[PDB]
Amino acid sequence: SCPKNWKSFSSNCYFISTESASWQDSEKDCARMEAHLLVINTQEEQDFIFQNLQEESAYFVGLSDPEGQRHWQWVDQTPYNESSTFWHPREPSDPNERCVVLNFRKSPKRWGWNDVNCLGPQRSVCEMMK
Ligand SMILES: [Ca+2]
Ligand SMILES: [Ca+2]
Repeated sequence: SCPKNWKSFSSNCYFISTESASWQDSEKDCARMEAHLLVINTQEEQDFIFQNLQEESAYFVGLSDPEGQRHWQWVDQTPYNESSTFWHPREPSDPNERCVVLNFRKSPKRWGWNDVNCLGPQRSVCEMMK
């Protein structure tokens, strides 16, 4: 049911970016395709998308702290559940890193979340509801 070049999971469709852009330009691009940036709700959704990423690249996610107050918000305005997050050790790390990416670290090997700069172009993941 999903369009061309979109992975399928549950009742949604997910696009794994190859081009890089800023966080807002990435959300605008997901909106052009009638979607939003990735909003991770269940661990089954999280492990599915880790499986489909370049381990050597970071991927933008619809979680941001626009004020720097460490008040993380999903773009679909669903509640942020602190205890069920996938942060790497020591992250979040910088109040000026206000945008969340998925990235694979090498020692020890782990998939997780990391806060990075928002203007610095990265890859992205769009979530489209079907
Ligand atoms: Ca989701
Ligand atoms: Ca960081």
